[PDB]
Amino acid sequence: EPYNEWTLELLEELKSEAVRH
Repeated sequence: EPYNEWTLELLEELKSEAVRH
């Protein structure tokens, strides 16, 4: 489950955007 840390941290950038808007 190496991708899990890649996608999770990847969405962390989407949450900031959602949190940004």
